[PDB]
Amino acid sequence: RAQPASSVSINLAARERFEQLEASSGGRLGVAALRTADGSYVGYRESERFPMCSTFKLLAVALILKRSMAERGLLEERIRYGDAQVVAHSPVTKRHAGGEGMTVGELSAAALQHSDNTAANLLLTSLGGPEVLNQFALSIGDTWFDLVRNEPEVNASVPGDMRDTTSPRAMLLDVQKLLLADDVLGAREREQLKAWMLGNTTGATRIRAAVPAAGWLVADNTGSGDYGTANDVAVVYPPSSAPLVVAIYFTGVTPKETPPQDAIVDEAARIVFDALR
Repeated sequence: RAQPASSVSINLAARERFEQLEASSGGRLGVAALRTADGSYVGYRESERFPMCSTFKLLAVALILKRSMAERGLLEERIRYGDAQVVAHSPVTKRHAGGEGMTVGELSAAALQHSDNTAANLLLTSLGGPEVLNQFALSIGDTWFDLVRNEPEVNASVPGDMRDTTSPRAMLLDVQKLLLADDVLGAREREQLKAWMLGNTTGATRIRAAVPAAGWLVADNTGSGDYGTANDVAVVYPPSSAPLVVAIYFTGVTPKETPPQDAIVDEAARIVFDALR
């Protein structure tokens, strides 16, 4: 797509800042960000593969929402599961194992608002597994998304492992297509997906931490993993402005036990907001 002349210059200036941040970081940084009003854009390693961690759950919930347009009551279907299926970082689903279960819509909310790993797994199984989700990615024009495992193994983020990866640009394009265009999801479904992502509670140290002033909203999707891995993909709603789309992936710090480098994602988002101001 086209961009204003200013965007070409600003992207070069942003790239120098991203290079310096990455050089300090111990790892590898990937960014794609778009100002939808005019097409201004910044990219850094935008077509490299990064571990998705649980950011795959955006496509999983989107596919279920697409199917719910024809399958009435899909979101009300109840799924039951045992304690043995409750994996790490499952703050909602751990309360409803056994006879009670959760509906598909409740699982979608838990996955998108609390990064509930078991919820993501249950939705992935419900839709038909990783290969079916990859086919959905391809159907929306995403040739990079490549899910192989489920949680917690997807979060392993081993440096050099290309399984369970996507690119920042591919995810940016997916966020735009699923939330800001009408070719995949209907208007009510886009609104529900947006409402779930606006209510995410796991993003306070990432893109949300970088917003420059009060009055901004962020509809995001985080992922976290081993080797310092911290990701955040979002639509950002600035005051009196058309939306921005921001996809940040960061990974690859040894040792394995390095915690997600949220502060790097925060700073990358600050560079983005400066470039797109």
